[PDB]
This record gives sequence, structure tokens and C-alpha cells, in this order.
Amino acid sequence: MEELQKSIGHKPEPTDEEWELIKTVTEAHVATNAHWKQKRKFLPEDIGQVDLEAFSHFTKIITPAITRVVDFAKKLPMFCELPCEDQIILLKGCCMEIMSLRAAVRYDPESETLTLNGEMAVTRGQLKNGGLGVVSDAIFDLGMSLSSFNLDDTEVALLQAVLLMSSDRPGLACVERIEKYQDSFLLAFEHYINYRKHHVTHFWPKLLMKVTDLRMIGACHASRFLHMKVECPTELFPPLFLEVFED
Ligand SMILES: CC(C)c1cc(Oc2c(Cl)cc(-n3nc(N)c(=O)[nH]c3=O)cc2Cl)n[nH]c1=O
Repeated sequence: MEELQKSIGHKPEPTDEEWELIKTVTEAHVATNAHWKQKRKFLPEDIGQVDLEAFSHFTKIITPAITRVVDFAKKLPMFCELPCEDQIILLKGCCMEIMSLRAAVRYDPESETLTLNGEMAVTRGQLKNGGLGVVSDAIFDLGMSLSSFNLDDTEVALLQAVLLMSSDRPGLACVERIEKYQDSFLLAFEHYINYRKHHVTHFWPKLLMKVTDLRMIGACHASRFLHMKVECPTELFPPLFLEVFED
């Protein structure tokens, strides 16, 4: 099947089973990702440049952000086949990974701004000084890189699923079963990329490297959260934002 075709040099497009999964993951992403470019309103220059005034803007939108990731996971059926313990662990893990990817693809190089949530358009300094620190620099840096891949909404969606189904997080019972799901995404992704016919050499390896970069953004963010908990008062943290990134 897969590895013999690879030996021949055929780049196989998706199967009828995979197209059904591709449609599901894409429609899940599209529901949970709201005409972004005109819809944005820019956060002002005096906000930023931890700035608590800047922190306050993000924490309003962060409760929506977190639920958008949970509702995406909800819309995937394989996720629903897992237990609550594993589901909670998986969300707690990939939440900021999925959040960051989405912010990175909404990067405009003329204005030099990621557009958070498809509404709050911010600069590298604003997101940095408002809370994220060096995690701002990484998401911007990613956005700059992801601009020249030109990922469609399917490619972002399948990429998000890969991050969700990550068997290596601690406390997971069904580790074997999560690997099977990730593999079926990863294989379908590889196949969709062949249907797309991108004209960047070694595209698929290069795109897998961005999965690792996203996994770094999440880990660095876990450390930023600890600094945020020290620097900012707990009154300004929403209960869910605490719940998702604590412990
Ligand atoms: C400063 C602190 C409060 C903080 C800010 C922060 O910034 C972001 C926010 Cl509030 C949202 C998203 N985001 N999330 C989604 N679900 C989505 O569809 N689109 C999207 O842009 C992305 C980023 Cl980077 N991330 N984590 C943090 O801990």
C-alpha cells in the first residue's frame, strides 16, 4: 500500500475514506474559525509599548479562544470516542498550540500584525508586553514562515488535528489508540498535500518541522503562564484560562 507507492515515486492523493475525514476536520475548523482581513480592529499604540492594560484586552478574548479549540475537538468524532480523562489532558496540551497556529496564519506583512480571533489585530510588541513575552516573537516568526507555504483551511485543519491527537502527553490511558488517530490524520494530510501540489521543494518534511515549532510555542507558553501568574493579579484571569493551563 503506502511504502511501495513511495518506492515507485507515485505521490498518492486521498482515498474516499480519507476525503470523508478531510471534509469533517475542515468543516470543524471552518465553524470554529470566523472574512478575517477587513473584520479586524487594531488595538491602539498606547496599549503595549507585563502591561496590565494590554493584558486586560487579551484576557477578554482568551475565554472565546479556549472554547473555539474545545468546540473544534468536540466536532471531531475520534476525539469523542476517547475518555474524559484523556480528552481533558489532550485539550490542556494542544490548546495554545492550536491558538498560536491560527494567529500565525492571520499575519499581514504590510502592517506587521497577527490578527487574534479574527477581530483583535496586534503588533509584535503588544502581544509580547501584554503577556506572552518571547512567545510573541515565535508566533510572529512562525506567521512569517507560514505565509510562504500558503496553507488552505484544510491544511490548517488537518495540522490542528495532528496537534490534538498527541499520544506523548502525560497521564494518557489510551496511548496506542491516539497514535492510530494521529497516523490516519498524518497519512490523509500527506495525501491532501499531494492533491494540492505545492511548489516548495521538500514541502511535507518542512511542514512537519512547523509541528515541532508549534509544540515549542506551547511549552514556552507554559513557562510564560507561571510568570503571568506572578506578574499579574489573579482577578484579571478568567476561570477557564486558569483551569486549562494550571498543573
Ligand atoms: C497574554 C495571554 C492572555 C495570552 C494571549 C494569547 O494570545 C492569543 C489569543 Cl488570546 C488567542 C489566540 N487565538 N485563539 C483561538 N482559539 C483562535 O481561533 N484564534 C486566535 O487567534 C491566539 C493567541 Cl496567540 N494566547 N495565550 C495567552 O495566554
